[PDB]
Amino acid sequence: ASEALTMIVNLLRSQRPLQEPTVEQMRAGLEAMAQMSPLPADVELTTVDAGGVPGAWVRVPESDPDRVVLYLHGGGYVIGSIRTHRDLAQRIARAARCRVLLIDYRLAPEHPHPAAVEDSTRAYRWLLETGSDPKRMAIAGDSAGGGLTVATLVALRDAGVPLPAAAVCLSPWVDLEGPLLRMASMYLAGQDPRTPLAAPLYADLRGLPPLLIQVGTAETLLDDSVRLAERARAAGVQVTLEPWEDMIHVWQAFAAMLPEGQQAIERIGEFLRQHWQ
Ligand SMILES: O=C(O)c1ccccc1C1c2ccc(O)cc2Oc2cc(O)ccc21
Ligand SMILES: O=C(O)c1ccccc1C1c2ccc(O)cc2Oc2cc(O)ccc21
Repeated sequence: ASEALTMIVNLLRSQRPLQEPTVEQMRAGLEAMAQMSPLPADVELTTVDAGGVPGAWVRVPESDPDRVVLYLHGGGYVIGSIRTHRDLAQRIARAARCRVLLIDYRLAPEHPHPAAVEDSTRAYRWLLETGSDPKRMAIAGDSAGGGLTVATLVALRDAGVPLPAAAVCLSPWVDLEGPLLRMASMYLAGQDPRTPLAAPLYADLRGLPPLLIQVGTAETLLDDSVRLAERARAAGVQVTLEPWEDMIHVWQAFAAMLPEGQQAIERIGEFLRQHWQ
């Protein structure tokens, strides 16, 4: 609805994806677009070994150090890094007044399912080991990271690990079968595309903590979020589904230039601070 949206949409077209790019071109591409994004000078970054998963603490002046979001970046389980999602991480840290742990979870096709879930559960387990309180923790992720957020909560529940206070899905990708089909292939490596921890639309969602789903009405993954909300609510999960009118896929990533992007992130901050008390 804002004019900034039309400017974002034109920019995404202007980066014409005509030739089908290799995985390496896609990684280097996304890594370059992210280095052009300025990181505010009050953002403190600390690299860490999160129990055998490489990670980075994102901290800002107003971060409460006892509140933690484990943030799982999207990129079709193929693309993305601790560098590509630092701006989203630093904005969630401000709005939610918390530390964010970004993790460099193993990517396909080099490391197929269930490697991503093994890394996300391990990093969560490591936060507990090192003194983080589940009632002051959340898991959040965008697109593939949004599906991995759900897969992680299921895998943790099934292993008897204490679940966090809340979770946040930004335009989650939870149905691997329906561009993203090829990234689905690379993640699955022959496995059934309704594998519960790969496609958590088929997972048992009972006992998950309060779940915020932010999705745009102008995105092909609208139905993933709607079906997720239905399955979660049928399983007795406290779901908040926010469909944002006319918003595109992970519009929150454009928060620097899109008022709806910064508004969505302030809402993420509110949801988290509400469930932390
Ligand atoms: O969607 C993608 O796979 C992709 C591919 C190349 C560059 C950037 C992206 C996007 C992207 C990658 C990772 C991620 O976690 C989120 C993400 O979000 C978007 C959103 C867009 O509207 C527009 C594009 C992307
Ligand atoms: O959330 C948990 O800590 C958890 C994790 C795995 C299995 C069961 C639980 C729950 C749980 C564990 C111990 C306990 O003393 C209370 C408890 O309560 C709940 C309540 C839920 O809504 C949903 C889940 C749990």
